[PDB]
Amino acid sequence: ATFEIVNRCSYTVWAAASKGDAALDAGGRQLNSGESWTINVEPGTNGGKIWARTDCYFDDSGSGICKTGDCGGLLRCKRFGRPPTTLAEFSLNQYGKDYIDISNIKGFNVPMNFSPTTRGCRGVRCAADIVGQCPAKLKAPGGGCNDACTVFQTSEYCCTTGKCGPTEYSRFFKRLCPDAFSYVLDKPTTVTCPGSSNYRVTFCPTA
Repeated sequence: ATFEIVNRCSYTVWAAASKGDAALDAGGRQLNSGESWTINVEPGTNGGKIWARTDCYFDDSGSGICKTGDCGGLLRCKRFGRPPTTLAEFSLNQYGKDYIDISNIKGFNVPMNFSPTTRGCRGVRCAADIVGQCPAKLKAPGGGCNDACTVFQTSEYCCTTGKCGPTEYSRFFKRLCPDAFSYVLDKPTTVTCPGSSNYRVTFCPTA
């Protein structure tokens, strides 16, 4: 499957793509404002994620630090990134179907649109100003808006027992972005697409 990753933000982001134990394609790349990066993701990939990282410094060996989404200090991510990270999530060719979603379960750093470039399903978007509106206790100094599990580490926020309800904090993410997961047991906003669809992830889709 082909993913075009487009940075429409006015600032540079460092895109990342991983399935948790391995990079997807190169795993990460700088995207200046306007730049597009096309990656190929193997069919049948389960649990892939794409996200943006902000305010990164890397040396010539690809080692460094980012203020949001850092994946162990590497330009080319092999693992998932440190919250807060708006997440494009996908499982491909699962019994003939692709499944995509946007998740705020690990917080929010960059607005995002996640849309198919082929026919047969709708896209999803979380483009509200969540950082600007972020509750005081969830604000991340590096930028972005943390989820409550990351901040407070309770069974309720993290849904550790498999039973949990919405919270004041999850309802904040849900109010601004209804089409993104706001907590683990949120009513699913997953979109079902034809197997082997292709996609575009756009950072800062509106502004």
